[PDB]
Amino acid sequence: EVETFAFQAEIAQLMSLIINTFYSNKEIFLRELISNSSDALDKIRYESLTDPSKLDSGKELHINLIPNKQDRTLTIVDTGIGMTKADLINNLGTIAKSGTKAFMEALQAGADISMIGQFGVGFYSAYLVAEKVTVITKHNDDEQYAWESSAGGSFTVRTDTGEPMGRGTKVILHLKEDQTEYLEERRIKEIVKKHSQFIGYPITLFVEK
Ligand SMILES: Cc1cn(-c2cc3c(c(CC(C)C)c2)C(=O)NCC3)c2c1C(=O)CC(C)(C)C2
Repeated sequence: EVETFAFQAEIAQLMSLIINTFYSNKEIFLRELISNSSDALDKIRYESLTDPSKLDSGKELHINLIPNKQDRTLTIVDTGIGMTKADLINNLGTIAKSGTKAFMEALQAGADISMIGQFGVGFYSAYLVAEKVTVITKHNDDEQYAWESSAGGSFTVRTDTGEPMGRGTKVILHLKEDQTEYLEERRIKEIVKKHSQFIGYPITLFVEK
């Protein structure tokens, strides 16, 4: 069963701005997604200090970058806290409402698209390079879910039928035809070195066979 939801008015407006604005510095999408993954990892690591059983679903705390030239997809895998059904539909969207409003007010006031992370809505920078984003997530307190959006004001949430994750999040970016440079080993290495060199978790770039 697939449930369809409309994005909050402010979010739909932000997504339209990210997709239609001419902005060449698209590489910032990777540091934003890596930062979300890093925050999820910080969360589970902190929680595990008072409750060690929170790591029964996996002890390894890492980030995996998986480019796929055949499928034209860039996958970001983390073994972070994951997201519940409530996080995907209500909680993160509620927090994102105030952040989006502030970011759009700042953009009008002279700020550029790269400052998106300061407003906590960095996830949506994925739409600078992706036509569709799929989020596979598993939190200790919930089942495995699949969130998906090609923008256009709506998103879908379904219980994931695929391979079990244990704990964490998989962000699958179905890249735009002209954004294939983000599938190149050399380009990903350069972006990670320039923007994510001090992330406190191992970042493993999966080389294509
Ligand atoms: C804000 C925001 C932030 N993120 C987001 C995106 C991600 C993660 C998190 C949680 C950590 C920051 C603790 C949040 C995460 O756990 N891993 C990478 C993807 C999303 C949003 C959304 O509005 C849509 C969403 C729920 C599909 C994803």
